[PDB]
Amino acid sequence: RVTLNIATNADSLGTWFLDAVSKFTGGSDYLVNIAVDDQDHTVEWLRGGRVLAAVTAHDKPVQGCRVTPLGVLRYHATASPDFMARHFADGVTPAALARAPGLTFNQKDRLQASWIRTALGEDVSYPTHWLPSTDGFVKASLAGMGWGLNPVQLVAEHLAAGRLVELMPGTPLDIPLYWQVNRLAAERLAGLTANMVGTARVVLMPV
Amino acid sequence: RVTLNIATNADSLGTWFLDAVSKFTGGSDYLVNIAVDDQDHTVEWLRGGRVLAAVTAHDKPVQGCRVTPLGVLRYHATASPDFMARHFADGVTPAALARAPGLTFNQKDRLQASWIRTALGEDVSYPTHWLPSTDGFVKASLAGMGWGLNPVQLVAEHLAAGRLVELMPGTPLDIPLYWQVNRLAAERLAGLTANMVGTARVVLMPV
Ligand SMILES: [Ca+2]
Ligand SMILES: [Ca+2]
Repeated sequence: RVTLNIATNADSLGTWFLDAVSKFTGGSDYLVNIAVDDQDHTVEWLRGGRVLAAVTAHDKPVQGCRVTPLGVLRYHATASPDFMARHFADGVTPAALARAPGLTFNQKDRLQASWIRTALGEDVSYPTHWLPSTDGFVKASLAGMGWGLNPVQLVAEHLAAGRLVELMPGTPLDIPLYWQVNRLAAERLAGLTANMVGTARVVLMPV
Repeated sequence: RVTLNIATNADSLGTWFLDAVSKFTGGSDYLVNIAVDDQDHTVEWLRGGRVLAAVTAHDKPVQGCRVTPLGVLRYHATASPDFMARHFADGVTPAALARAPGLTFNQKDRLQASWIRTALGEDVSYPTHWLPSTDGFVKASLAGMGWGLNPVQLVAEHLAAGRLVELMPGTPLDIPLYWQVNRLAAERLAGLTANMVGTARVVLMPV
């Protein structure tokens, strides 16, 4: 069998990516080698031919690559009811955010900072746990350990059930995603592309 | 707040680890920095003081560390019914395993190889997808993409419902786990230890 090297961000792997990839592998003989990038190396990997294709938040064409917008991955800033009670008893304020334990994926994760900037109109430096795991983020949020930005696909049911609540309802953070494919592999991998684009169309918000 | 550097394998992070850690953080002021090790660097990290404590399959004391056995993480070799139908129509045989797509976490993941060795009494080289994700492994198994070893905690309900089946019923793979703590931090972190050991007692199989 031929093995295809493909990159994805963790949050897509934790949601929709395998749903797309499995549709493709189910109808072909290809194997996949899935590289998970959350240190922003995808552009270098594409340039160096270390992967042939990638789901990335990077819009800008790696020179040569074919680029297709996939839609928007929406995140909500969420915590448990007990977390809110203990840390935001008199609201989500800059003072409170300076003391409440956040969740941060790694040193390149700007989502909580961005959400604060947008929600409160200023930057607040927040104390944080460090948790480089999409599924771990959700578990930590549910367990009352911290607040953080989680993809809507992983928290919609929890929100509906009241197991999580939004720090500030109606303040989502949207990250557009792109599918980048090495131009020399693109025709060969048209089936994979069709499955990525088609699956993202159903799951992500439209561009 | 003081931040505690703690290491875990991915499979514990995907199951019980945060349940233990959150009990500890809920009652104290500590923050945690969770390093996920699946390249077998935990021993070096402990030696270098880069983490203070770790859940690890390594039994052997890093010189100095206090070591407590936690119990056994049991895995089952699982695939979907359609996977079994397509790839193991006339049984799980060496010939079939040489052709069926496996799932392998990374180049250090010996679990599928070990399971084969044990189940069939010989080594078989299997084609594989590469998928360095605990939650991804389960999703790929459910999606009919490959077979692989998954922790029982993540597949028990799927097995009961028939969404997954065991390649060979009654052939689990057991990995004992250990909690290693820097001796100089151990008393200070006794509460964390109590929560790790107590949680593992409920979730893992007894030693
Ligand atoms: Ca996140
Ligand atoms: Ca596994």
